[PDB]
Amino acid sequence: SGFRKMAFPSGKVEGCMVQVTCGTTTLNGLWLDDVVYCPRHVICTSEDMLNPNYEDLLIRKSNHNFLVQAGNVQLRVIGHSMQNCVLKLKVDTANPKTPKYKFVRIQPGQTFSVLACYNGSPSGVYQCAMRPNFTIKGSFLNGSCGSVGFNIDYDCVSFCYMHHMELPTGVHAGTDLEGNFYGPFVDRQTAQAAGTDTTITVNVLAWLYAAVINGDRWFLNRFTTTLNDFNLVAMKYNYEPLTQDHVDILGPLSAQTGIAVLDMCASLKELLQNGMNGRTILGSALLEDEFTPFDVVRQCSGVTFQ
Amino acid sequence: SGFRKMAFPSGKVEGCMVQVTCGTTTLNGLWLDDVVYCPRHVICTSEDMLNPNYEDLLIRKSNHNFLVQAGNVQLRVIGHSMQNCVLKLKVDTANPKTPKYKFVRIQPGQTFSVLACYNGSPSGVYQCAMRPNFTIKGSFLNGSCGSVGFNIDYDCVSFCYMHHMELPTGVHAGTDLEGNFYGPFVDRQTAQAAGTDTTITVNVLAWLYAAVINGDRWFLNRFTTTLNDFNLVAMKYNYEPLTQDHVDILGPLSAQTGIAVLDMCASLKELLQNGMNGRTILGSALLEDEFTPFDVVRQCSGVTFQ
Ligand SMILES: *CC(=O)N1N=C(c2ccccc2)C[C@H]1c1ccc(OC)c(OC)c1
Ligand SMILES: *CC(=O)N1N=C(c2ccccc2)C[C@H]1c1ccc(OC)c(OC)c1
Repeated sequence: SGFRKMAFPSGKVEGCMVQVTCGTTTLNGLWLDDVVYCPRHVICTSEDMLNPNYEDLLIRKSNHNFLVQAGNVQLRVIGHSMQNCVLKLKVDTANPKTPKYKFVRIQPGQTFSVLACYNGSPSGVYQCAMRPNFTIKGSFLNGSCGSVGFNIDYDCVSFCYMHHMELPTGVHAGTDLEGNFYGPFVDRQTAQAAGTDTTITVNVLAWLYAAVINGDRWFLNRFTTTLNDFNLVAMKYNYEPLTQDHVDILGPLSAQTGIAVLDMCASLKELLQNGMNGRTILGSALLEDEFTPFDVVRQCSGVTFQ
Repeated sequence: SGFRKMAFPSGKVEGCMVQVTCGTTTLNGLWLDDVVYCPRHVICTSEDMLNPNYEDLLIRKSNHNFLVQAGNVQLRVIGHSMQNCVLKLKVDTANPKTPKYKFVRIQPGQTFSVLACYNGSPSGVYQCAMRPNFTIKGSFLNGSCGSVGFNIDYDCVSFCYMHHMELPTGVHAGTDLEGNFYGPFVDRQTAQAAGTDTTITVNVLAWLYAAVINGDRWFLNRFTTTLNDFNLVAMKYNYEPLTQDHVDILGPLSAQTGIAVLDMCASLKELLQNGMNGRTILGSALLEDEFTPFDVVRQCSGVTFQ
């Protein structure tokens, strides 16, 4: 028993992190097969970040201007190209520690583990959710760009995030591994607004099911509700509306606990209107939305990986 | 910026986890050099767990009764012994992935990362604190025994915890790597009481300093207090008393933020008596005590490892 915000084991990703230097800036890169992936703003000076013309800046660079280092081993760049907002550096050596992997573009509300790195070396690992407004609330300092987010399925590492920037509001933005930003952001040092952030309702419900599984049941009430009635209350409190796909995904948790999805919504509705009254759920005084239904099943069933 | 409950990268530990079978029970083991470490109750049946005579049970076992497996590689046990509550299995092969390591017995209030494992395979990693009553509030299912807790310093893995049991209250107990339990517990399936759990005050203060560093300043007040005056309030709310050693440890955080330790205590005193009034600190509606002063410095300065 117990419930924790646990990350994936990071071993398979630690072997893929390298340091990338171009001119004076040094960032992290991801080394898979004989290609290194890194944010394209590694080719910028501090002055270029206000209004960078990436095509014109990349022209002035040659293969021997990039220094890629894996610990003490040095890689030789034999070809470079720009794909959207990432740089792809072809190197002469294929990474012997390359795991089974794929590139995935996740949806808002999905969760992943971030391996925070500095100078190509791992600092720590934590779990987080892609917000509905396509930001993440991470923990990143100067030099962490190029750190990656990932999931593990079976023996396969699915890379889904590369860190590119901190917004003036202190939240974080980045791209998939094909270099397409999540959200309406651009890799430029300019004030950029993120939209309204909402709470991920299907995740909150998954967490209430986790709480029931672990013995927190005080919030279960006698009422029930309808989907339309619940969504009316949810939108007043800036919660994402629940759809039928969300009800389908919660099916297994409903089966295991014997609590129908709509009955759980009625409990949540009462928590939204009445608060928690100084009580806690799974050791928290706020409603938690960084666990997907799959995260709950995985943690409460003991799923392992390669 | 940002602040997260981040764990250490687990790669160096993933390469040390093995599966240990003796009779019908299968647990996790830790393979360093040519020795495997695992909980001694691997030699018990379900009936033996009520009142096990470990010496008499270990007599009936021979080297060829232990099956140790590292993925698909099979280790041959050539010698076994019992050190307190752990079994030490000598094997014919030395682990080629053995990192620089040491065994450490931590103190209550210190934090570490747990690599939760099942059948010798990693499931996830999370950070937690040793409670003042020598339990941990982890996330463990049947079969997780033998999972280890660890810290990383420089290039050295310090192992400090091996998981042995879940108490009837749903909290967890275990040993150091020499097999001495933390706390007054015994490896027997009997009702065992843990003492009163208190809040780790020096950790709460470290977290308030983290909050100031990241922009949460609303809780700073005009008052100050004395050490004796604060400890009187703290003990009424089941907080550990603050000593001079704790003030010394918080020194660097005081220097960085310009807020004296005693001034921060006065802010905390007001939070204890008046609550938080529906406000949050670093995204939490409760006072958090699972970050040590060192954890804050490490996260807010970007410390990396091998
Ligand atoms: C994340 C990261 O390392 N960096 N992000 C940068 C950026 C700035 C504005 C807009 C988009 C992206 C630049 C880069 C960076 C690296 C290192 C330092 O200090 C050593 C930086 O200081 C601000 C920035
Ligand atoms: C942690 C763990 O795996 N186990 N802890 C056990 C224990 C029980 C009572 C007192 C102290 C320690 C036994 C062991 C265990 C392994 C596997 C299963 O199911 C497959 C168990 O089921 C209860 C227990």
